[PDB]
Amino acid sequence: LPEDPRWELPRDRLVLGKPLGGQVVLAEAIGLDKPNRVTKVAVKMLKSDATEKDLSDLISEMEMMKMIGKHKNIINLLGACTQDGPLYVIVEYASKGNLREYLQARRPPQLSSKDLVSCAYQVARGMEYLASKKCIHRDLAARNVLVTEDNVMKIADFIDYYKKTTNGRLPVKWMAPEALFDRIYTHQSDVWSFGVLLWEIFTLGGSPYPGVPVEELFKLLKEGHRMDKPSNCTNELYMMMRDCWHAVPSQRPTFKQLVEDLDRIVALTSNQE
Ligand SMILES: Cc1ccc(C(=O)Nc2ccc(CN3CCN(C)CC3)c(C(F)(F)F)c2)cc1C#Cc1cnc2cccnn12
Repeated sequence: LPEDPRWELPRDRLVLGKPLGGQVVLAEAIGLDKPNRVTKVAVKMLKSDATEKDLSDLISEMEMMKMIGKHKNIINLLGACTQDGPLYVIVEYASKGNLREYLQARRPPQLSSKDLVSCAYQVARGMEYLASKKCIHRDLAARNVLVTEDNVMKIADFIDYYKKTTNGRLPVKWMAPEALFDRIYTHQSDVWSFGVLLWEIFTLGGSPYPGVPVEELFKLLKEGHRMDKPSNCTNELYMMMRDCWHAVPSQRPTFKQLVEDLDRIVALTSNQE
């Protein structure tokens, strides 16, 4: 592994902490920039039984993050430890966890309608930036959105159709029909995923199609079935979800259009309830 001086951080500057979920740990970086300050960071490293391909996957992930560049609404690369020891990929720390967890914790036994629209605007803004960088996410969902201490949404990324997430959810439930059935991945298939993410925001971390297995989901998709309008969701925001879920990919709005519409909606959405 060659030392990249734009990103390299000496090992003696990284104080490894508690695991966050290869494997991700919380850590403290001494002098990432003054040199006398600690910055809380998240570090990705390989698990004890990692393969040669697991290592090559972490390298390529790091190399891609280097090319994407900085944005307020994406989890940004901060550094790396590549010399004389295991590969550490260092990113910004998001203290309020993933957006699914963030939302569920703030359900009534708090977030206004304007905060929820702002959440959707921020994710759309991060997606617009990734698209401008010629990137396709493939796994956009609230679990892949991180929330910082200051409530900033940051897009992140942590195949068998039957494999479930830790929470017991099926990732096929976020996939556009053409991505699922024809293996065609585009910004248009990501916009379909963003529609499922809007539904997740407005149900405050609700699970899409609960109890629906893969074979039954395929049937719902073939029939042109669409998820119901969440409670406390405007007609305009439900039409946005439905447009994101257009059967014809060219007819779906783009992230650029979604940012413009969400920007306008945020400004007209009240923070009084
Ligand atoms: C350590 C770490 C390493 C890497 C990444 C990461 O997100 N990598 C990433 C890889 C690829 C892509 C884009 N591609 C998608 C695939 N696609 C096919 C090509 C384009 C992106 C993206 F943001 F751009 F989307 C990100 C996140 C973390 C974290 C963390 C962290 C911070 N706070 C907390 C709090 C709790 C838990 N974790 N945590």
